[PDB]
Amino acid sequence: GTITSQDDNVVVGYWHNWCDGRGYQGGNAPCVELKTVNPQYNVVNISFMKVYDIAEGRIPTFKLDPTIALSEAEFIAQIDTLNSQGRSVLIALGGADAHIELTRGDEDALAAEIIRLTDLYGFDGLDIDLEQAAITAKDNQFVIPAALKMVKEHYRKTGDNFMITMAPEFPYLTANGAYTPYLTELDGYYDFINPQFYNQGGDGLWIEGVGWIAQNNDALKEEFIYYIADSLINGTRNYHKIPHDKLVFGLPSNIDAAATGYIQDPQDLYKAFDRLKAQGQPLRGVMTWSVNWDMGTDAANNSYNQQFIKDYGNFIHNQLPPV
Ligand SMILES: [Ca+2]
Ligand code: NA
Repeated sequence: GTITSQDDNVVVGYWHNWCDGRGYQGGNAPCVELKTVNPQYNVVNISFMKVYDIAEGRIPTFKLDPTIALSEAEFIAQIDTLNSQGRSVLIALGGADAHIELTRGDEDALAAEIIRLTDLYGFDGLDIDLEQAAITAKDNQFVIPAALKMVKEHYRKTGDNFMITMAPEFPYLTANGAYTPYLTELDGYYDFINPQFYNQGGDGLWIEGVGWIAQNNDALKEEFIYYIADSLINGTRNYHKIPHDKLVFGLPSNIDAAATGYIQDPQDLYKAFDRLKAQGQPLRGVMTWSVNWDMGTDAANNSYNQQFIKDYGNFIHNQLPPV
């Protein structure tokens, strides 16, 4: 269809193209139809575009998992509903064991497949979410940016903003870290970055007056959020700069969705976000792995009962728009 783009604040949630994933604390994440996803997720990321079978070759694609029991046509129409509600639906390129190892030249074909998928299913953009091994694999750092420049240009002809987002793990965002080529090559092209502030154990940063602030330290959660974001939006403390109106804070829905990084007390985030707002640099929103985890069960089959979006949806949607 057309591109449904986002000009305001966002709550981003990832969508599993599989059923009954097992959690880090023994819980379960079911497959769900798009239509069931909470409306306050105004960007939903279909996970994942990848290589399904090497017989098909090196270029990744998307195949709707049949175990979900949703026809390709129904799926397409659910996308159309989300668009009529003004919500976006992106394709997330990558994930674990995606086998994305592209060679120079591949960008033509990759641009072409992204466009095809976009016209077929009515996606509005694409999220780069490479696994660790894919970040610096073969020519990925050249090919993927180059393809997406061509996709962005294609949709400009007809006045559309094909969204481009990224979900780097945060330690790769140091100055001249492994993700810097993706950022630099696509500066001017990307809508916003939603880094993963989870699954990195005791990585973090040092702050004079406070000390060592780790991503897995609940006692210091308020400071972690504030200082890491402050560092990114200002380009200080040896972090590569991401403007504040283009930074989205990525988090786990609950303790089953990631091993570390879950926020026990939402007030830590609320406060940090107000320090950032009051210094004249409000963030663009939050992100979560994942909607399926927000709608899932712990290891005794109690429902997580949409706790993440309960904690953050109104907070974020009732903030003033970005400039
Ligand atoms: Ca922390
Ligand atoms: Na669309």
